[PDB]
Amino acid sequence: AETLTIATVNNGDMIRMQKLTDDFTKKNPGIDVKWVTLEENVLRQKVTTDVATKGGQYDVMTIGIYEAPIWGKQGWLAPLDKLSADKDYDAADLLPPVRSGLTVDGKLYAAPFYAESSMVMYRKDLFEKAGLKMPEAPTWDFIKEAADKITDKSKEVYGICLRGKAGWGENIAFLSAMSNSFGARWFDEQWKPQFDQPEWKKTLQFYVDLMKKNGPPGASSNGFNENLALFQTGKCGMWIDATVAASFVTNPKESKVADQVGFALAPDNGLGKRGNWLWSWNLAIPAGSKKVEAAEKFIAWATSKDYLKLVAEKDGWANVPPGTRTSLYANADYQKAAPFAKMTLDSINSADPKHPTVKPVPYEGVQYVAIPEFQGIGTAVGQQFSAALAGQTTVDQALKTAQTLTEREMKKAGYPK
Ligand SMILES: OC[C@@H](O)[C@@H](O)[C@H](O)[C@H](O)CO
Repeated sequence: AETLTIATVNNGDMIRMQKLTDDFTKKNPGIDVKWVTLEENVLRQKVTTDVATKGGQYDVMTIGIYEAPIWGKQGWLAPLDKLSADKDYDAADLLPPVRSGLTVDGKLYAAPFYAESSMVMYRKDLFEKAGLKMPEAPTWDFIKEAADKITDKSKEVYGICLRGKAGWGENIAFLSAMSNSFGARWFDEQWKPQFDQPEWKKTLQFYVDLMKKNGPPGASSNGFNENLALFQTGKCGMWIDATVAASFVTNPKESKVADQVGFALAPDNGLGKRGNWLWSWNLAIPAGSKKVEAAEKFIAWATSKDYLKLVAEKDGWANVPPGTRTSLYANADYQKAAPFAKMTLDSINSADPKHPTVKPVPYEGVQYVAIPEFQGIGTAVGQQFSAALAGQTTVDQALKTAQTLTEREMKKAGYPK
């Protein structure tokens, strides 16, 4: 009777959902589902276009915690009021930092499919061999020291892998969060960019030096999913990235290293911010959809306690989508299955998008800046920083250009207001 076209990202938990929709259609027999599966940079571009232009291409959209409140405030998204009121759905069980990030003027504009922070994943075996112990709360100087000791570029072992692929939510997510730990900020309180200041220089130079010495070849091509593969296939001593990866790297069905993974907090520099981030991937409906009832039903199915149970039954408790529900972290079976759960939740809770930086800022967001202009600005700055990583431009030149383009775009948009 109704068919939903759903735009989503090519991440593992979504690929897994695509295999489980018979459960949805069995429970909702008039409703079928088809997919448009895209890399995250491209998803963002296509969904933004669709939603802004009322393109009608996607009935359900996979969107981030960045987009949800912006688009929600603008009137571009249908409110998920039926979900918010539904007893079995139990929206109160959604983690508060996550639910609150998706809510505007008392209405929920997207439902979280999974959420995450960031942390260090490392190879226990390679640490033991190098004579190293990972502190629970490492510094960046320790990470640098460790990476230098583990690299064995002859045996295709890189001491560290980090995001290098250009994109507002790819390399820029990682670098922005890392910069906070170095005492940087994107903007001062007058919305002047800060790429010409010492803390961004320190961050970017630290990153480029680290990656040139100890990272994989062509890292400027590696996003989240390429790094996940490098880590899983045993090529990476340490990877500092999304907590969602923890289940994937410890699944022996897809990870050679599954029994050798350790976890520690995002690294810092003793400045008072660690820079662990807060992200969620969410499902949303365009305002003015003529398929709201069916779309609501799908979103409720995918983001319910029952969906977690469905995945647990099929693939094991460790492999459910993380970070969305108090009841998941309270579940003894999940805790037994997922040794990374406590640190994941602790990190989701400690992430501080309200106060991301050492110096006060006019924006919110750890790894992004919560303004509508960020997609375009972050994309352009991501291209500069990827070029610096690749040795195509100097670190200093990349920062000069980032400063100039950001000034240009912000003045064009009218800041400060
Ligand atoms: O969930 C893993 C990634 O899709 C996610 O970390 C995104 O890169 C996001 O942009 C991080 O803020």
